[PDB]
Order: sequence, then C-alpha cells, then structure tokens
Amino acid sequence: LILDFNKVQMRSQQLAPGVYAHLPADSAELNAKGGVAGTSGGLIVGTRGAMLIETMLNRRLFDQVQALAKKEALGLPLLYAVNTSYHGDHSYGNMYLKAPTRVIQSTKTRDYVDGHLADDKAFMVKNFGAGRGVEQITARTGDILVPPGGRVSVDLGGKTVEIIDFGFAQTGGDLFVWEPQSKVMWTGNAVVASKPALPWLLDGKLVETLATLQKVYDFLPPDATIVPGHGVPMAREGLRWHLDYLAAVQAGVKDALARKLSLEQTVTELKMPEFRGYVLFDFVHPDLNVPAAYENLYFQ
Amino acid sequence: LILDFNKVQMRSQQLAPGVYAHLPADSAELNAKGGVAGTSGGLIVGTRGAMLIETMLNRRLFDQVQALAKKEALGLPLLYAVNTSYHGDHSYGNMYLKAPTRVIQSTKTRDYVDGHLADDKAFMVKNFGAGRGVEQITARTGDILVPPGGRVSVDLGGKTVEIIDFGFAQTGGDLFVWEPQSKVMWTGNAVVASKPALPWLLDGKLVETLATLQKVYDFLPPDATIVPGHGVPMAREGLRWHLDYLAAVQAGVKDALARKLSLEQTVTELKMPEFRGYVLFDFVHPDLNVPAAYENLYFQ
Ligand SMILES: [Zn+2]
Ligand SMILES: [Zn+2]
Ligand SMILES: [Zn+2]
Repeated sequence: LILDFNKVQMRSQQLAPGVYAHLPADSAELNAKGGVAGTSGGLIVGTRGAMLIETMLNRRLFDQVQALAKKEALGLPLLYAVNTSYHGDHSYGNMYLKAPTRVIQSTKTRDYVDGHLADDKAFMVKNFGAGRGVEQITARTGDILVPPGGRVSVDLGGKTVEIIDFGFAQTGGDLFVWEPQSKVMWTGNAVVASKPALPWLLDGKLVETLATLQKVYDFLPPDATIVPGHGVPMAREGLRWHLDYLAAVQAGVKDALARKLSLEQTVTELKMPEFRGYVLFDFVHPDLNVPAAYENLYFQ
Repeated sequence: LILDFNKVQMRSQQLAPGVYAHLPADSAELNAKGGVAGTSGGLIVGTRGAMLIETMLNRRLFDQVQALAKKEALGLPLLYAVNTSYHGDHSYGNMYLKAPTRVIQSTKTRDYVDGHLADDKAFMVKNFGAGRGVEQITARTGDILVPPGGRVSVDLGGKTVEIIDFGFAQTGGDLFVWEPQSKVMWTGNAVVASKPALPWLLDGKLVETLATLQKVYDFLPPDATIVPGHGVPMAREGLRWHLDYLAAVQAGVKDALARKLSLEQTVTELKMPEFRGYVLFDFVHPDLNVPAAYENLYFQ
C-alpha cells in the first residue's frame, strides 16, 4: 500500500481565530518529499456552531477529527459537514454524524453515491486494502445539495461560508469551501498538494480542469490560504505549479493532435522532465494524464 | 503496473483434438516465478463450429485470439463465446464479435454490465492504465443467460460443452466450462493459477468460495485438466493448494474470532509462511484476504 489509512494520525493546525486545518501528522514531510499524503480537512467555527470540511475515510479517522473539532469549537454544535467530492476518503464518514449536523455536497455526489456506493467501496478496498473501515460504510447522502455550477452561503453566526462549484476539477461535483474573512479555501482533490504533486486527470478532462483552476486562481486574493486535498496549507502562488503543468500538457497534446500523432508517439514525446518530483510521476503522467487527455481532446 | 495488457501476446496450445488453450506467451514463465500472468482463454471445436472461451480485455487481444481461432477451427464458424465472469479481462471483447456468434454469460454478469460498466471501466483504467483499449469498450451482454446456480449444454457437433454455475467463487456469476470428452475445465478467475498463486477474496466470502472449489474438486475426474483464469493448465491435485489455503484461513480466522482477537492481531497472527511464493502474497494475504474473511465471519 502506497498510503495506509490505518496509520494516518490527524492533527490540528490553527489558521485564524475559529479556522482550523485537519492534517495528517506526516503530511508536511510527505509533501516536501513528493510523497502521497492522507486526506486534509478542516473546521470553521462561528458564534453559534461549526462546519466540518471532509468526514474522512472511516470511523477511526472520523473519530479523530471529531475529537479535534470538540477542542476547536469548544462545545458549540456541529451544524454542517461538507464533502468536497464523492471520493470516500472525503465523504465515507458521513454515516457517523449525529443530529443536528447537515451534510452539504454536490448533486452529482449525491447521484453517484445513491447509485454506485457499493462498487466505489469495492474500488477503495482494492486500492487501500481491506480492514481500513470501508467495509463498514453505509450510505449517507447530502441534506443540502449544490447544483452543477452553483454556490450557496452558510451562516454559522458572525461567519458566512461560501460553498462554490467553480466547474469540473476532478469529478464533476467538486465543491470549494471559501471562508472570506480568514481568506482560507479548501479545494479537496482539485488541488492535490503543493509541488511536486500532480493533478490526476482520471477522465482526461484537461481543458475543463485547467479552466476551473484558473478561475480559482483569479478568484483568490494574494494573501489567501489554500488547504489542498492531500497536503498542508499553501499560498496562492502554489497553484501556479498546477496551472503550468496542465497548460504544458494541453499545449503538447493539442500540438500532437494537430500533427496527427498516434497516442503512443504523443506519450513518447511529452516526457516533460521539468515537472518530475512526485513519487507517482512515472504512473500519473504517462499512464494516465497524457493518454487520457489525448483521448478526450481527440473529440474536441 | 503489475501487468501491462499492451505487452501480452496470446498463443495457441492444443490440449486435445479440437480443444485449445489460449495462453499468454509468458504465462508458463510467470506461473513458475509466482508472477502475475495475463488472462487465459480457449477454444472448443466440433463439426458444426467452435466456442470461444473469454473475449479478452481489448481489441488487440481479442484480434489475437480471433486469429488463433481461425486456424484452430479451420474455417468453421465461431458459434459461441463464453464469459466466465464480468471482469473486463474476460469479457470486454464481446463488442467485437460478429454474426453469428452468440454470447453465453451469467444473468449476474449481464446485470452488472448493464448497471455499472462505466464504473468498471474507470476502475480498470486506474489499475491497468489509460490507452490500453478500455476506453473504447461498449456494452454487449449475453444472448444466452445462465441463471444463478444454473447450467446449460451446447452441442458443437460430436462435442457437447457444459457451462456450469457451481456457486459463488469470485463474482456470484462465475461460470465454469467443462468438456467431458477431453476432460478439460476452464475456471476463470475462480482458480487464479497453480501454486503459489492465491485466491483473491475480494468480498471476503471465504466459506462460499471454499465450498464452490470443493464442489469443483469433487466433480472433476482424477485425470481432468484445468485451465485457470491466469495460468497454464493444472492437474486436479493442483486445486488442493487453494483448498488448503482457504481452509487454513478459515480455521485461523474462526479461532481468532472465538478468542476475541481484534482484526489487527488476527492479521499479525495469521502469517501463514507455508503459503508464500506469490509475488502479491504480501498484499493479497494480509491486506485483503485475512481482513475480509475476519469481517465476513465476524457475525457468522
Ligand atoms: Zn482525496
Ligand atoms: Zn456502479
Ligand atoms: Zn481475470
């Protein structure tokens, strides 16, 4: 296993008054070395209650972030929990929430969980192992659903949180969480981690993903804090690595398609050694991102 | 990638008059090293025409076994093609069959493909790479469907093939193909390969899988030849490796449960070094099979 979710230990990092990141203890070390880190989350606390960002893969990690949240919110109720995407490491813990907490997710997330949780769980067991808590998961879909391209505001008392679908960034029901007074943005999987981590273009939706992340970059103020899906907080300029990588792949694949190169020749040509460093580079880049983008842009 | 389906090259190996195995060229080498081999298939020919076993992952591999079948069947028509399970490496090639070929598969396979082929493809791209022909696959379900626990016979002229659902061994729609004259049985994934390859208990259904393989063992004559899903032919006694492994896991887990051991100490205790050899042992045994069996037997 590249990442053993039974070995992740969640810690609290205060970002501002009432605003916290939930981070694996080894996440800073792994991101610096280009490793693969566990899921990041967070907590925003207002005057009357709190909002949890991500509910984690399993009961163990859910219990850890719930314990952190009790200290962070000092007894105020958990009013909301947000899933940035359907991916189980961000959403499987929904089942362990109690009243009065309401789940916020995209309508696409709800549709997918409703129809396919069983095969999603099978996939997660295959890649992250059995006995990591996935088998126990039952479906708990959202209460408040953000439609495609939509946004909603949530008032926690004195703090109003923005939950925004900027467009396709990984799944098609990707939500960003924006806390405008501390200027903290949670991206979920849409931003994996700081450099040298790479985006995963699972469906080859390169053009959409680049446009979405450009909109996020243009939206954020220069002093914003970004909490990536699998990394520790970073500054707004940390996004440029991802924007440059996607723009380089887009320019290379478009040029390949204009010259009518085969897929194999395109993969051979777009080695892009200047973007290496990620421990998974030699899989994500030539065995997923480049061929998937080629196949997708073939039809555009 | 543990196995690159773009590098597999299928070969013909005759087992009897009109009975051929379709085996990757390196399957014998890989089985002897405890490696991970590509999908095995086969062909049975009577006076009326031929039956193809497994339609393979992609167009390249489908075309290879179709070319072999044209020589093996000496111009006779391809009357049938059988999918032993829904797994794409056994069935994705269905879409490329032409008239008059009829597909035989389980009703469970048809139901899974109808509801979840898109998810299945996404899983196969993640774990076997993009650009390996999975993206091109469209659904083509069976003409003749075997109900759960059912069986059907097919007369090819001078040869009658038995297609049998012996019970749950991998997916719940697992079909075995039995040719009583040559005494050849195809198992699909229900038997991965000869020793040291291990069963994959993806659902933890240990008792059911052991019972199914025991029934197959009791069914076969002592001079039967088995074509496993991912290996070269085995003798009937080669099943005892898999039967003994599953019985050992069941005894170990049952005794751990009765002593009130946690999942983590059951994994630590069930090292079972006498069943080593598989290059995937350190994953499939402690990270899939032992935990999944523990969780499946937990409430009996
Ligand atoms: Zn994630
Ligand atoms: Zn599905
Ligand atoms: Zn297989």
